[PDB]
Amino acid sequence: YPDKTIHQLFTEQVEKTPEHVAVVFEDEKVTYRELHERSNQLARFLREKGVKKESIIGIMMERSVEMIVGILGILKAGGAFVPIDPEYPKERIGYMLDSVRLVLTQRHLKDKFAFTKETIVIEDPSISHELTEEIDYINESEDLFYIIYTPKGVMLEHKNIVNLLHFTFEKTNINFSDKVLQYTTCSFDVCYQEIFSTLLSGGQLYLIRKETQRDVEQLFDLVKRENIEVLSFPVAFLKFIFNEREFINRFPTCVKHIITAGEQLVVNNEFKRYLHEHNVHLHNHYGPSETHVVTTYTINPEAEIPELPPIGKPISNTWIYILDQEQQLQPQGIVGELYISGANVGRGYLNNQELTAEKFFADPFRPNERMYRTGDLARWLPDGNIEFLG
Repeated sequence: YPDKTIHQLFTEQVEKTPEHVAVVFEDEKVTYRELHERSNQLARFLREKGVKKESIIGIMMERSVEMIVGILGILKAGGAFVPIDPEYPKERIGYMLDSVRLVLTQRHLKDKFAFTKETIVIEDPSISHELTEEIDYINESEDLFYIIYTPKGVMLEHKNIVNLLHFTFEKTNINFSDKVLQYTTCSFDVCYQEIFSTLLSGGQLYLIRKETQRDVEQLFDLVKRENIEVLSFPVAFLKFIFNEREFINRFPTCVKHIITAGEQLVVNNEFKRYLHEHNVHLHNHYGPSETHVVTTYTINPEAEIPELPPIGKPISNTWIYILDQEQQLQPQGIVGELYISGANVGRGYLNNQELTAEKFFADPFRPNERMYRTGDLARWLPDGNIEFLG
């Protein structure tokens, strides 16, 4: 996998497809050059305001093209971002401003919260006066990418997310270069899997308003008009869809790939019928915020479809151990605790490494590697797939 940062790889994609549409938001359609230049201006502004290597920058925006520019600008300037839901209670916000240099937000959210930290608005007209030319990137692969809160601030490096994305490009044929729906809320780690696997493969990232994301009828229809062929929904969403006859009827049928994560996936007969009927590839993904997605399982729609599909096998440069309470390996079929090692393992919990010492270990079998203890229970299947239980 490339020893590159997310913004470095994004820049190389702008070189390949500068005039291709990168982001679609209702009326607004933004090209890769537009997205690159606008985030370049913000990155210059952010560095002018003190953003340096590995600076922790809070970002709180609604679903918008401005959010995409903000994330890219924060990474280009050299820092890591902390996603904050604008719908969260303003005491819950204060938790996330822990050790944050400044807050990048929008006009109305600068009003709503009156932060206890330095605040930059994306609509600031000073930003648009900065140079749209490229900049010198200052980050290495192991630099922090974001800090996501679950409340503990989970730290993930550029290396971890790049490895998952590189496996997605090299070892799967999900057409991320086509139109992809950005469904997941910005406070979840899957949201950035949707955003950057599309942006780093030349595809069209389709953003939606908060109300469209909550309107199932409006959502399925937008996929139909725009022919969005890659969909990403939580497991609970798919269970909700295929328990209602009304929604099964309206579910888009010419989608090429559906990616899902969350609790154990349950595929009832109508869901099984849907996948077989329309040749839709359902991908089961697993991973905690500390390591992101590390195992995948793609349901073959032409074979028999398991009603409880496994979470699959480790992605490249990732090793999975099912250990006992003494961290000894369990034989196939014996329930144990999931441990994750390899390139995806993050840096730990922000400003709390007593908890990090409890959850992050050295790999006893691969001494160079970092190991993370998930607390989830699983079984090795005889075919090498992992059965996720809890």
